[PDB]
Order: sequence, then structure tokens, then C-alpha cells
Amino acid sequence: PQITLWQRPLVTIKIGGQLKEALLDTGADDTVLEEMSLPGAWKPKMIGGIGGFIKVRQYDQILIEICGHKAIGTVLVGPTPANIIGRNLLTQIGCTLNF
Amino acid sequence: PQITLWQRPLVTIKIGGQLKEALLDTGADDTVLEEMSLPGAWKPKMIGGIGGFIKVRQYDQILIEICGHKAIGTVLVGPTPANIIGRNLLTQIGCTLNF
Ligand SMILES: CC(C)c1nc(CN(C)C(=O)N[C@H](C(=O)N[C@@H](Cc2ccccc2)C[C@H](O)[C@H](Cc2ccccc2)NC(=O)OCc2cncs2)C(C)C)cs1
Repeated sequence: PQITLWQRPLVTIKIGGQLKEALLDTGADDTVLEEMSLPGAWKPKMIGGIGGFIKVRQYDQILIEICGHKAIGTVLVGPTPANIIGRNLLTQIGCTLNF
Repeated sequence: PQITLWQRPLVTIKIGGQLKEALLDTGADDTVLEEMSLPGAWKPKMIGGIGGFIKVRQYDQILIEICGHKAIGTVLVGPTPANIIGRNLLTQIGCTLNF
């Protein structure tokens, strides 16, 4: 679909068998989700944004379904104030910015 | 134009007579630019991001030209690690996410 921006671009994602809402975030290189249950191995990593950095857990090759599209990629888990779907995954579902 | 996301969505903006590059950021409610010279009055404000928060200066109704489109709106200036064009201005140039 086409999503205009007067409102936060929140979409429904299914990951690890759970349903969550997250922001389609063109300004994020990576995808970061609030503390959640994920299967597999994971290396600790650190990500930063406005305000500073957060310690997070990097899980590689996770399957995720965004607003209906599937993609596989890296998902970071941590105390993020908001679930963010970053470019690593937006490219996969073929998301583009248009004006 | 249409902008895909394999690379950071950096565009050229002209604001306060100066040229800068900034990120089209659907994940940002507001537009925050690095320490720069702006004319007019401004109230102090505080914004937060992934790693916490930053203190910035809020300037209202600033004219800005993004990748060729003009818009008027609020611009915050501060020690942001990156110039971000948020939804307040992206709506103005008619930007939409499409997949
Ligand atoms: C509380 C919560 C439910 C929400 N609040 C808001 C409102 N807020 C605060 C914002 O929009 N705030 C913006 C912001 O930081 N947005 C963020 C999402 C977010 C929202 C709330 C809390 C934490 C993170 C999302 C933005 O795309 C920023 C922009 C950016 C890029 C480089 C350097 C600095 C900044 N990106 C990131 O923080 O990316 C982190 C990464 C992802 N992959 C790798 S690092 C500011 C720039 C204005 C939306 S959702």
C-alpha cells in the first residue's frame, strides 16, 4: 500500500510468533524491538540514536512479516522506547519514499 | 521523485540561506538539525530518541527547501548526531512510504 505521513507510520508485524506494532522508520539503519521473546543465538551489540546509546541483543536472520510482507533479517532487542522497522527490513518488503 | 531505501535517504535542504544534507525520517515526529545559525525567536525544548534525550532550540515557521520543495514549519536545532527531516515537514512536501 501507500502510506502518507500525517500520522505515525505504525504497522502490524508478526515475529517470533507474536503480534506487535512498529514504526516504518526510514531514518533507522536497523530494526529494534522492545524486550521480547526470540529463539536462536545472538551477540550483544550497541546502538545509538538521538539522546545516546542503548545496549541491545542482535539476532541474525529472523523471519518477520510486516503489514503482510515477509522478510528475513537482523533484529535487535532492547529497551527501545518504540518498535522500529529500519532500512535493513524496509528494503526487503520493497518500501520506497515518494514525494 | 521516488526514493528507495538501500542507502540512507539523504537529501539536500536549504534553510537559513545555508545548504545542508539531512535524512528523510519517517520515524521522527520532528525535524532536528545540527547546531546552526537561524534567524528569529525560539523557545527551549527537549526531545528524546533511542539513546535518551537532547536539549534543543525550537524555531517555529521556518521556511525550508527539501530536495526542491518548499515548506514552512518547526525546526529544532541542537547537538543531534544527524540532520533529520521529520514528519512535520515530510507531510508538507507530500512524502509517502510505498510498498
Ligand atoms: C514513545 C514512543 C512510543 C514514541 N515517541 C515518538 C516521538 N519521538 C520521540 C520522536 O519521533 N523522536 C525522534 C526519534 O528519535 N525517532 C526515532 C524513533 C524513536 C522514537 C521514540 C523513542 C526512541 C526512538 C527514530 C529515528 O528515525 C532515528 C533518527 C536518527 C538517526 C541517526 C542519528 C539520530 C537520530 N533513528 C534511530 O534512533 O535509529 C536507531 C537505529 C536503528 N538501527 C540502527 S541505529 C526525534 C528525531 C524527533 C514516536 S514513538
